[PDB]
Amino acid sequence: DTAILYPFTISGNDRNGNFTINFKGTPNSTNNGCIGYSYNGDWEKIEWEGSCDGNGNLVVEVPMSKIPAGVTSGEIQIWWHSGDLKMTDYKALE
Ligand SMILES: OC[C@H]1O[C@@H](O[C@H]2[C@H](O)[C@@H](O)[C@H](O[C@H]3[C@H](O)[C@@H](O)[C@H](O)O[C@@H]3CO)O[C@@H]2CO)[C@H](O)[C@@H](O)[C@@H]1O
Repeated sequence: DTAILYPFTISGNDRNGNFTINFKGTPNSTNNGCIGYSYNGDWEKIEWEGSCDGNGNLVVEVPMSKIPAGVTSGEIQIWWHSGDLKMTDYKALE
């Protein structure tokens, strides 16, 4: 079914560590999606995928260095979720 989009905001200048996204979902599910943002007038996507563990938790990490400096916002997208999946929270962490 339908893609789920979550607007995010980050530092435009701090590129230390990892964009860290926590999802809660059906235990043992498969899921995938992206982080999407505009840079230089163009839409760019960094894909993620992962399975929820036995507790229904999924942590996705994307290194910050993959996102150009000067980008401060975009969308976390869920594309495929075998069961249920929600994004509970995100931040840049080291
Ligand atoms: O095929 C993968 C999935 O694609 C989903 O569509 C998303 C596109 O992949 C994504 O590029 C597009 O991005 C938008 C963004 O949401 C918007 O704010 C910006 O203004 O423009 C971008 C488009 O250039 O978002 C869509 C989600 O709406 C499908 O919905 C999904 O079924 C499919 O698996």
